[PDB]
Amino acid sequence: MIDLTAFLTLLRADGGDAGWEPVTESGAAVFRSADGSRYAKCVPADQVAALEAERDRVSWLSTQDIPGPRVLDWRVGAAGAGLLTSTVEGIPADRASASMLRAAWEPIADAVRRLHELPPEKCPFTRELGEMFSMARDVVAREAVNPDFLPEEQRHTPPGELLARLAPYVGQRLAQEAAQTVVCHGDLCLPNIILDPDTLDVAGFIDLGRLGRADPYADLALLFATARETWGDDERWSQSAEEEFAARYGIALDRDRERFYLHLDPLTWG
Repeated sequence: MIDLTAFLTLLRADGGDAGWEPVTESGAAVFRSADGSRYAKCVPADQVAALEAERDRVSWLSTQDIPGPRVLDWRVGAAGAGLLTSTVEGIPADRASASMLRAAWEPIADAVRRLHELPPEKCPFTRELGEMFSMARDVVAREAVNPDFLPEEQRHTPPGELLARLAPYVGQRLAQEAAQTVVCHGDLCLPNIILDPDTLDVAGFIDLGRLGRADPYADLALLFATARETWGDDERWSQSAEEEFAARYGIALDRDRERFYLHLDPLTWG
């Protein structure tokens, strides 16, 4: 159960009459102010370090010339913590029509490239494969994988078996990551890219709690898979979309490497 009352106590503490309401997981909850201008993410006591980690990522990114939220407040008590941030105004890219996403496609490549050009050795944060693979081992050990996050064809397969398909390739993928590390967003699905509703450029990134060094495919795999849902029955475009993104961003496609991250990601949540 989501600790609604404890979380709303934190959010109400300043007396602003902000009309905080939940909008949307493992005890964490996201709230929005009535005017739409502020968001809050709250977590129970045992998740505070992960939320503090997110706070730090948002605040650091605000110094990096990459568009994203600002931290407005950080609140803690016995029942957990709340992270209050500014809204990144615009339309989440998963809500874009296919033609809108197409209008934003090169702008997204360019905005992601800029993020991925931050010098990775200067980033305070990591989401490298050894950490992520260790997180998946833990989720799988806890039998906590949500099969709805898996690719359709995997949803009826024991997650320990899915993990075991990836385990032999950790070394190879670590070598690729070492050779081509970037500062990844860390959860680069379409919902986390906000588009300007008039220009269809990128307004900013949200949900930065996994930001850090990683192979760029940790991001590109999720972006491409979630955009494939938008391209739908348009087979001519769905067959070309990724090649053109890659050409604009400046990377060679590597489908095995992409698929590895596509398949790892769902095992890491929960």
